[PDB]
Amino acid sequence: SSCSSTALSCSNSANSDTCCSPEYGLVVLNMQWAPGYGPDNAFTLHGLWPDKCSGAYAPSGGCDSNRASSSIASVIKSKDSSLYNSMLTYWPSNQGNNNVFWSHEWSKHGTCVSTYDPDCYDNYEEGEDIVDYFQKAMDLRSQYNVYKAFSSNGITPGGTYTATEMQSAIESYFGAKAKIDCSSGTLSDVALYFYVRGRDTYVITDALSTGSCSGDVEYPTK
Repeated sequence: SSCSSTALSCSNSANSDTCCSPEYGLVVLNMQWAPGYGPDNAFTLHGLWPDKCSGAYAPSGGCDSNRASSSIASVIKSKDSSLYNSMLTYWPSNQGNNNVFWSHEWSKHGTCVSTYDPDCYDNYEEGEDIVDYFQKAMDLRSQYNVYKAFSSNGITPGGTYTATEMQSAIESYFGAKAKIDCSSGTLSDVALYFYVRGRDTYVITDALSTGSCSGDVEYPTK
């Protein structure tokens, strides 16, 4: 009875049961501002990537080949219609091929979250782990609203802002530095770094890099 909840990944208190404390203890939530994809008032998801505590990446081919998949859109569609519909809105592939995008994120990163290993479920049915993972990430993109962090500090779409004011809004709103990346001086992605308390309560921590945005950054309308 229990999954030891004060356990914090990357600390002297992580319990060795990889079903109750993630093996890749440092996780980054990568969200992007792609014009033409998702709501006007929201960053959409790129992925939830588990990393080593030193920030080193996990195996580039994922961590469970037997669990890799190139059919993630029909697996989610059949296990959960609502989760499939939310993903079309909040996790669109900015390259017009959702199934290849979601299959890559599941295979390379999803297999590396040990709390969703099938041996952790006391009564497992196929596809349980996949839905837990896509749902945990969607929830985090919702709960960590970067668009609200910027607007509340007067940074809205369709303006030129300084990278410096952008970091203060993320820093003051969430209490941690994020990795803000630009492409040709236009904002493109924002990533938030985390630690896990117990099985899956994310605790934010400072990004291990402030990112490529520097100077005046354009924040376009979607």
